[PDB]
Amino acid sequence: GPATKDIPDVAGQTVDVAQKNLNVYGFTKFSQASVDSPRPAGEVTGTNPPAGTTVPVDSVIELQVSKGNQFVMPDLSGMFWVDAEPRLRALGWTGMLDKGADVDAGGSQHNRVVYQNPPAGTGVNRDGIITLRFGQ
Repeated sequence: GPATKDIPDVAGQTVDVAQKNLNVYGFTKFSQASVDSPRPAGEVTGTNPPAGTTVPVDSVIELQVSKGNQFVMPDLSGMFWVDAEPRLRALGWTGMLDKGADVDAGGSQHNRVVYQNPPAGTGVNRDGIITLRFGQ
């Protein structure tokens, strides 16, 4: 039989689906590698060689899996800066806390974080960088 087959680009679906799809046209060997991208973790942005590349049918194809670089941030909204610091280290956060504006309220009124641009439960980059506004 033929020992070479041209690979289609399976950039657009899930890596599993892409690997399965190529396997249907190939029966080749596949391996996956995750690279940082805005694409959510699991989506494949493609293969190293472009569509139309003839490869040996017994060779291995490398699927570039895009990792969003993001993780679901746990809940910690509505806290003070003095509560934040222990929480940040407990959470092992490496990034910077970007404080935008402070809202007039006062310690007596409880200077808590009121609004943050990236909410808890939303995916935040590996650096965990969140910009927020809290009481002054």
